[PDB]
Amino acid sequence: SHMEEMIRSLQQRPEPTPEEWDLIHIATEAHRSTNAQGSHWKQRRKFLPDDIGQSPIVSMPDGDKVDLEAFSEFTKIITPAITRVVDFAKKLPMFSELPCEDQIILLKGCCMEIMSLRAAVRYDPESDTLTLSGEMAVKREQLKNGGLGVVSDAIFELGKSLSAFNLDDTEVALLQAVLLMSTDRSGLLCVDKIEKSQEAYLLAFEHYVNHRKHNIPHFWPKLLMKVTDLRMIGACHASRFLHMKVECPTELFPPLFLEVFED
Ligand SMILES: N[C@@H](Cc1cc(I)c(Oc2ccc(O)c(I)c2)c(I)c1)C(=O)O
Ligand SMILES: N[C@@H](Cc1cc(I)c(Oc2ccc(O)c(I)c2)c(I)c1)C(=O)O
Repeated sequence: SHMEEMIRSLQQRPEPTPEEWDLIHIATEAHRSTNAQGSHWKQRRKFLPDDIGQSPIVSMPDGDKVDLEAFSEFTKIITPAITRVVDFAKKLPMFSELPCEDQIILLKGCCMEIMSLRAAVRYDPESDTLTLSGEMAVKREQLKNGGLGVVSDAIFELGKSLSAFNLDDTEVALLQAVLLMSTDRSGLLCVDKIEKSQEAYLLAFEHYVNHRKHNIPHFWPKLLMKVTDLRMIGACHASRFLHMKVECPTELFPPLFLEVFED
């Protein structure tokens, strides 16, 4: 119609449908309500003491040793972080309608990818830090030494690169939904349904990116490459986590940390 054309005049690319907007809204709010500190993180966060995370002392196969005190500081806050990822997922109808067993497999599969993304989007260029759970600002050396090794470097590089993308809450939430609804896991019951849901999220996300009209070119494929980086981060972490368990006693690992990162 005449009105439709007028308002779509500076549009070419497909916008989200009404159905996709509903999808977008629900996921955005699911993320906002489960993202620690929300909009206030920069003010409310405290730096991890400079004297912590400078003392790698426990051996690892790749030679990047672990600072036990720093590892402990990190693991002490990881349970509420994992919990919020579970909280986010439960708020998406296409996730909550899956069998309980599939939900668990999907959460285990994407948990590090999502937490890494949530750290990365809170990279602060001025202090050169990530913020963990909206409350703990950490330097590259600290996060490296406290257990992550080269995974820290990868997350910092992702965070630095994401600054220019200027992602909003919706884009972060849709990335999380896409990571969550991956069928690259063993033992799933409802593979076709999960794939259909990821396809629905991907198309809604592509259309939202169109709606946003970012100033950087090739935004959509660029964002997809970032998903691939997040996958590599998740994989490197899973491998390193196996080594952590070989080296250190169970008592240093919070129960949920152990459960979610099971091989
Ligand atoms: N910042 C995120 C939560 C988040 C919390 C923590 I502790 C993180 O560090 C990790 C992760 C895995 C590990 O094995 C180790 I050792 C340290 C990261 I990366 C992210 C959020 O806002 O939800
Ligand atoms: N179900 C799929 C959906 C999906 C499919 C494709 I093709 C993607 O682009 C890729 C993938 C791997 C690469 O090496 C490169 I370069 C680009 C992405 I990002 C996601 C998934 O969850 O990955």
